[PDB]
Amino acid sequence: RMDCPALPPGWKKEEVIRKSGLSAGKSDVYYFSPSGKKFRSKPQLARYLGNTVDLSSFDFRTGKMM
Amino acid sequence: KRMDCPALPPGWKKEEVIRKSGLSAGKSDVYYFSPSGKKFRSKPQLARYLGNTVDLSSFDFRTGKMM
DNA sequence: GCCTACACTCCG
DNA sequence: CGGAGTGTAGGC
Repeated sequence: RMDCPALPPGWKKEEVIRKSGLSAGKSDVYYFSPSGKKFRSKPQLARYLGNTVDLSSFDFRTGKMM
Repeated sequence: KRMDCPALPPGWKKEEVIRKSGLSAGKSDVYYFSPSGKKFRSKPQLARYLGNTVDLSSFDFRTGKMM
């Protein structure tokens, strides 16, 4: 859970390696709000942040604007 | 629908799926299934699997017909 | 400009 | 972690 400096304050990001199976070696990226709720996708996070914030160019995987 | 593909060996089936949203909403993707149910998504993948048991040179992946 | 082919997301 | 469903680079 590394702080995510691109987002508003309190946010963290984590990456977790897949350990077996066909996709072994790939990873999943998670975000955690201030509240601490977990986010697993761009649409999910963009819904939660709402018309509050525009993440069109937000790269979910890297946590940077692209 | 999984349709028999008569030009492939017995039991092989083809299914066409319409994309429901995004950049290519309305376009389709074509998939093949082996007799056991293994899914294939391209001509070179299907040709690699079958090897010399079929000649796919003239096989139109999209329509499932020899030309 | 359109298509194949395959990588990747997203959510179960 | 799987895999249907979509993104898209590169060939043509």
